[PDB]
Amino acid sequence: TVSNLATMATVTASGREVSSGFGPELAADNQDLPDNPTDKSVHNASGASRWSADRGSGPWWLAYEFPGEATISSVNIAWGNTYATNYSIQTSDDGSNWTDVKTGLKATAQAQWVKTTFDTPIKTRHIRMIATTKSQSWSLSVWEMRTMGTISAVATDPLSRLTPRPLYAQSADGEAFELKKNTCVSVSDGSLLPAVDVMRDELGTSYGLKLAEGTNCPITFTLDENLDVTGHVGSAQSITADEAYTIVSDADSVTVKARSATAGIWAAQTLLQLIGPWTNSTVKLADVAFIPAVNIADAPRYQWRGVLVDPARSFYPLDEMKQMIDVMSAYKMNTLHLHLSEDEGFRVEITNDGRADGDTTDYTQLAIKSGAISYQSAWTSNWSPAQDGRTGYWTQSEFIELVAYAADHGIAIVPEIDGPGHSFSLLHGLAELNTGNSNPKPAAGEDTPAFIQSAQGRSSLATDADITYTVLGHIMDQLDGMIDKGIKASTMPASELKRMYFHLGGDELFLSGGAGNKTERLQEYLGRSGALVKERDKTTIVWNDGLDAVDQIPEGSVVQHWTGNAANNASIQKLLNQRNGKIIMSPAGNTYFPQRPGTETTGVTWACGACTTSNFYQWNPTSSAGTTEDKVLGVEDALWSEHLRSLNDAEFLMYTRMMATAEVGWTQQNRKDYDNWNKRVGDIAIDLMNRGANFHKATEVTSWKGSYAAVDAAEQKVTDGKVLVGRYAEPGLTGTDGLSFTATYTAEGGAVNLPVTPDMKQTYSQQQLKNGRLVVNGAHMNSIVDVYVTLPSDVLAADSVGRLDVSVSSSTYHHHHHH
Ligand SMILES: CC(=O)N[C@H]1/C(=N/OC(=O)Nc2ccccc2)O[C@H](COS(=O)(=O)O)[C@@H](O)[C@@H]1O
Ligand SMILES: CC(=O)N[C@H]1/C(=N/OC(=O)Nc2ccccc2)O[C@H](COS(=O)(=O)O)[C@@H](O)[C@@H]1O
Ligand SMILES: [Ca+2]
Repeated sequence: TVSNLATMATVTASGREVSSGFGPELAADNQDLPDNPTDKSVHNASGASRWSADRGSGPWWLAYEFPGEATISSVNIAWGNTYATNYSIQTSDDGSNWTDVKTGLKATAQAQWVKTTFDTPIKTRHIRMIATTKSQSWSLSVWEMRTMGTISAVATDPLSRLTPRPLYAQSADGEAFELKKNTCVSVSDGSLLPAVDVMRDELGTSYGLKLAEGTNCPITFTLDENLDVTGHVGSAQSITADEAYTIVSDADSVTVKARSATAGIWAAQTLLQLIGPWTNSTVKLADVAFIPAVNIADAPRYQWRGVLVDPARSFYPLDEMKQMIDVMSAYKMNTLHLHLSEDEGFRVEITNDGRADGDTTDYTQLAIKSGAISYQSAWTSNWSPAQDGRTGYWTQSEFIELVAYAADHGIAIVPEIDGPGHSFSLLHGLAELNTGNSNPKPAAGEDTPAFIQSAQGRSSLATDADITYTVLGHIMDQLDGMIDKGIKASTMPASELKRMYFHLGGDELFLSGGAGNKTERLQEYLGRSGALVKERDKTTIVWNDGLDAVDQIPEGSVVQHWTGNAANNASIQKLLNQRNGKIIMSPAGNTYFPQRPGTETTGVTWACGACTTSNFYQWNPTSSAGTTEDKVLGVEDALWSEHLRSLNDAEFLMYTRMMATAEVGWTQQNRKDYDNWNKRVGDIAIDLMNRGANFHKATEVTSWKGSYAAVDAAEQKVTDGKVLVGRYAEPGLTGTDGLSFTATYTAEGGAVNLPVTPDMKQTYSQQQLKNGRLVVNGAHMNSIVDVYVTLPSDVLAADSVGRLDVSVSSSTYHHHHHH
């Protein structure tokens, strides 16, 4: 049973003819047309039950806000003596961002009912008529907009942004918690200060929040090694309680309990999402930050939630690695897998300190010789950038700082030194490694083999030579030492952050050719290498295509699955079922970021054609592995850098598909919903534009939205009356002309239109090609719009009195802001 929901709506319009009568609300009073409605004396009676709109260029719009979720079957509009000749009906969840539901609507006569039926009733909190053209110069006339449907009295859910989707979250009773400049934070333990620093690094710049450590503060962080959220874990659900946290907030207090220092950071990242997608603003905003009153109990399905980053094909400087860590942490990723060595590079300094007795190998040449090679454009005849890979390596100091920064964001480092294949950087770097059955051999009297095309995919370390395992052993110790120095500096506990795993690789031995005995090479190498890991009290990881050595690697070893169907992989099932192993899932088609993110893009096509956010979201790692939940550690995205030459171009591939993997890592199988996730991307995107992080503007995402934030104008330089008062964030702007910015000045003395200057440093571009080859940084997101007004002179030097009125209008966005 439907009804005209107009009578309980809060009505807004683009404007109105006269302040006296003909107000927008008179479209919403559910009154049947009067007798002789076309008569000037009926239509223009001072009390006629119709909206008379503003004049000017338009567009003219009439918007209803419903006290709840409306289910609308149809919209019936009784047009007056001036009718819309072109108009649309749009919905909004937030009241600022409008989506077309029906376009190409026309009235064709005065006092005419035009009925728009939805083939499926639409659920929304807002509906609006927007008209571009009308039948006369007279104000547009609406006797009635009847919105026929049912209302459900459900409030807006301020928990609706949280990604990943938490285990339990509900609104709590009362007003939200207001953050003031002096709001301090109390911690039960010093290992929770990294959680508070994460909040401080964002809220410091954005809202001017010091968040000083204090005693008896209204925001508390309590470490509780027994914190129990299993009350919220259904029979069909599964968690890793070590990363469990609860948040209970109200108008006076925010109470965080965390099972670990790691979960403290998770709790912090949830609070930052709740505050909103402007917390990473680079300018102090004018609006106050709120934490809504909520009740959260959260923990991740999977304990292993990672990204493989490959600097080996193309180096990433430390500052870029930090920028990836920030966004990994923001989505509660807890593992940074460093593929440090390849056929085309070694990316970390290894010194000659603390070698075994008898070991005179010069390890300094590894970085010196193989840090100065990279992926070669010329050895591709495709779309790959004209530029070779970035050369270089992290010094020991930088790598330690890399570890400390990861740790302070709750992310552990897992090193990979890939062998016995994908090992050419090791043979090119160390003369001593060129011995035994190593492939290829150096040329006559050359102590290292040449970096030439013929080496790629044919590398093998000497699986039969002692020196291979001596050198491997020394690299593991140096990595070990630098990671321990990294964690120490972090103040995070070694007991959470020191990941006792070493990744040996074992993938694609001799995929392009080589010297034969592929299986014998694998079994010997991963056997002996496996023992190096076991003796260092670590668990071995190998790629699934290395499980020729399934019997040789230690009991309880881990496979990282990436190629084929793990569920029907005999060697995977034997390791899981016969050798108490475990699995990390990185099936290419769901986790490999170089797989092109869309059919409009240029990139790798073999896994799916385009592996979209659907391919990254819509899979069950445990079912895909064909094993039981207990035997699945979790997941890893893979950033392989054959074709990657900048952070910007990496971020294009990483985002927002990484936020899908984060949800696969963390959220319960039965709380997964792709459409629900898809809806949350718009705010994810607003936060990314604030971070200055790039992302693919994927066509399957339907939640691309705009957002306005007032700037704290008192912190801004006035230059010639001109000052930054606002910022507008929307993915995909090729310019600002589609937006109309207006501002008015008034003091407590003297109404005056101020000149607005919208300033967007950069426009949105998709991938650009030159001579068939990807241009580096071709694909980039438009900037956030800096909204400047020019104040008059009389008001350039008037102390603050001056409240400002800023309006932003597009076909798909409207906001009026006031402070
Ligand atoms: C404020 C108002 O009522 N404006 C309406 C209007 N203005 O015209 C007059 O009121 N003028 C007038 C006419 C007769 C005697 C004395 C004065 O006319 C607009 C056009 O309406 S229509 O001809 O019926 O199409 C109307 O849209 C304005 O709201
Ligand atoms: C563990 C891993 O992924 N190894 C390499 C890799 N695997 O090779 C393939 O992708 N195989 C393949 C390629 C084309 C046709 C048929 C099979 O791929 C990584 C690159 O990933 S991708 O660009 O998304 O393909 C590579 O960097 C790894 O060394
Ligand atoms: Ca009416």
